[PDB]
Amino acid sequence: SNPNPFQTTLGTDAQWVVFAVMALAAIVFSIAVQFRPLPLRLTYYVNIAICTIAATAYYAMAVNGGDNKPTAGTGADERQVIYARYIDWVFTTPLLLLDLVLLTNMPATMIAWIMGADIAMIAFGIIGAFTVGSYKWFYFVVGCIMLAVLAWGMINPIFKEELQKHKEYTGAYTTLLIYLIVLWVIYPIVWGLGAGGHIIGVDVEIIAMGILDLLAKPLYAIGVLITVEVVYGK
Ligand SMILES: CCCCCCCC/C=C\CCCCCCCC(=O)OC[C@@H](O)CO
Ligand SMILES: CCCCCCCC/C=C\CCCCCCCC(=O)OC[C@@H](O)CO
Ligand SMILES: CCCCCCCC/C=C\CCCCCCCC(=O)OC[C@@H](O)CO
Ligand SMILES: *C/C=C(C)/C=C/C=C(C)/C=C/C1=C(C)CCCC1(C)C
Ligand SMILES: CCCCCCCCCCCCCCCC
Ligand SMILES: CCCCCCCCCCCCCC
Ligand SMILES: CCCCCCCCCCCC
Ligand SMILES: CCCCCCCCCCCC
Ligand SMILES: CCCCCCCCCC
Ligand SMILES: CCCCCCCCCC
Repeated sequence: SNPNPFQTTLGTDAQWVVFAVMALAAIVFSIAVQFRPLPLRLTYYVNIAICTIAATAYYAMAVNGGDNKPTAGTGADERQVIYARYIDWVFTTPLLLLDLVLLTNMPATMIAWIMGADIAMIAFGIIGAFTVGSYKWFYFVVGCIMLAVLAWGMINPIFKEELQKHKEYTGAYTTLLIYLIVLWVIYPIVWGLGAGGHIIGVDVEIIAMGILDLLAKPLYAIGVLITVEVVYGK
């Protein structure tokens, strides 16, 4: 019955921890890229941007979440809406896809609709998060279809040779992309259980997405960075 529907100190403490890790990753990548040859630096900068944006969003959430506003719903169904995460995601999820797109020869037209589907997905999530009642699930389902669309586009360079830079990169591209898709599918499950269904509380959703964000941003970035270094060195 809409358990624990407001952020408490548990969720705030989790956000400060993720803030610290995101900030540290951004700093470490920023020092590291100074030592690396010019062809690799764009990939470092993309990941510095990702972790910096995420750190800023988690700073905002940790400073403000205890205000227990805004909310959606009334009476016993009222639940806090944490929306800073969506502002993070509309900038970082295109950059996370760009990490892999840079390993391919995708044409601009294809990059355009993959990135468009990604941005639409986030837009549907935040609209749904503020929607009271059953229409929230229309936004949710269309956002899920957008995830399927962007995933299909990202999968195509695996088996379309004309979309590949080198057959060499296919193993790492495939493995990194499967890791990404696995993690990204968990986000709508958390949303459906929390923001949508009010089945899990706000601190639980914060912790779940804090774990996902650490896996999907700095740990993923280390995998991408290792990949481009190994490929360039051979
Ligand atoms: C050009 C660089 C990329 C674009 C600029 C940075 C992108 C976004 C960065 C961080 C995420 C946005 C931070 C979110 C800022 C909103 C503050 C908030 O969450 O309010 C809490 C409530 O209590 C108030 O209603
Ligand atoms: C509502 C605000 C939305 C803000 C979205 C910000 C996203 C910006 C980041 C990325 C956008 C996509 C830019 C894509 C840049 C071109 C990709 C590229 O260079 O790869 C081409 C390959 O075929 C060869 O390597
Ligand atoms: C490819 C690897 C995939 C990794 C999957 C990562 C899964 C992360 C998502 C969920 C993990 C569960 C952790 C979330 C555990 C929440 C429990 C909690 O914080 O209790 C606080 C009280 O409010 C409870 O009432
Ligand atoms: C660093 C942050 C990441 C990788 C966040 C990824 C978020 C998603 C894949 C969100 C997906 C959603 C849907 C598929 C449907 C609508 C609700 C969302 C926004 C949670
Ligand atoms: C190929 C894209 C697949 C799209 C799958 C969408 C699944 C969404 C789950 C539906 C959850 C709605 C629950 C409604 C609660 C009343
Ligand atoms: C409450 C404890 C939650 C722990 C969840 C941690 C998930 C770890 C998944 C790691 C898989 C990715 C390889 C590093
Ligand atoms: C205040 C910063 C001191 C320098 C830390 C980064 C070192 C960059 C040197 C790389 C040149 C090859
Ligand atoms: C392709 C993405 C599928 C996401 C499905 C999530 C369904 C779990 C939500 C639970 C709502 C009660
Ligand atoms: C090249 C690294 C860019 C890092 C900054 C990205 C934007 C930060 C927004 C707070
Ligand atoms: C780069 C740091 C990656 C951290 C992964 C954390 C997994 C969740 C542990 C609670």
